[PDB]
Amino acid sequence: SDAAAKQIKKLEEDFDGRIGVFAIDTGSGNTFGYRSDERFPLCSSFKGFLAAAVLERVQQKKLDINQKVKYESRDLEYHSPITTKYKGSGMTLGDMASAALQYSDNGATNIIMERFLGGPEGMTKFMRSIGDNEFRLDRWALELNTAIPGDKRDTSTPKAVANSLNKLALGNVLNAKVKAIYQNWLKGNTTGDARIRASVPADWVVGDKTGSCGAYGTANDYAVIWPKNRAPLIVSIYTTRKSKDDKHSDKTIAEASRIAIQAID
Ligand SMILES: *C(=O)[C@@H]([C@@H]1NC(C(=O)[O-])=C(SC2Cn3cnc[n+]3C2)[C@@H]1C)[C@@H](C)O
Ligand SMILES: [Cl-]
Repeated sequence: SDAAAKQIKKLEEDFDGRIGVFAIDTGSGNTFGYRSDERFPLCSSFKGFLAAAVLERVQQKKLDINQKVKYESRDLEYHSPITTKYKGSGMTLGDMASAALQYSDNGATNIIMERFLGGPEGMTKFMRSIGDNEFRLDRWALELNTAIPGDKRDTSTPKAVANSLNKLALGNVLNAKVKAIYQNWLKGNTTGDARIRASVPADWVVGDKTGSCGAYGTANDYAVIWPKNRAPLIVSIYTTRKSKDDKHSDKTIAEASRIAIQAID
């Protein structure tokens, strides 16, 4: 079968947009990229890094994983499936951060950015602190999802996402028990079954976080993959289209992931 360079180019032509890819075989250090340094909108995918930042703070004894977070007076954001359920009782910080990741919960994300992580600019400073110079969060969860062509707000690159996921999930930034907790959160993500997970054999373990801006066909997924009997892989796939009414494509993301996994092997 064809080199990845040919398959990814034809896929991108079919998709009528742009596809950005970076994948890492962590057992060799081999990498595959296409548009890997190009900015793409994060959409909700930054929430998986917000969850990791909460766990970094817990490891440092800067937050309590079990502190109760109450929000009985909040007007909860659209797409807050878990915080909606707990509005009367509150949630622990850890459970709220888990929901920000696994359900893309907007209320969980914005409450944690308002109270603990210093807003979009605080989230951005956390990413700088771990050596990610590309990520930028300019707006709040939900608010950020405009995906306008040419707009640099709320972007990163496929490579910086992959490198940051590697750092956060595989033992660089998260050093204590919180590393396994973060891996568990990623593994239980609920929104990615049609994306990178669809490209991976079922007897490999995967954790991921998605994003779907809902405009300009813009959507993404990143994943840590634990194959049987080999070191982890990291896969980061980001997409855009040029007309506001274009829809995103799960099958394009899964395909780009298949191509990337073949390339790094
Ligand atoms: C984040 O990108 C988005 C929210 N997060 C997710 C998600 O990652 O599943 C949903 S996107 C929704 C529309 N769509 C297309 N394919 C899958 N999905 C799920 C919500 C809305 C922003 C708006 O917070
Ligand atoms: Cl969002």
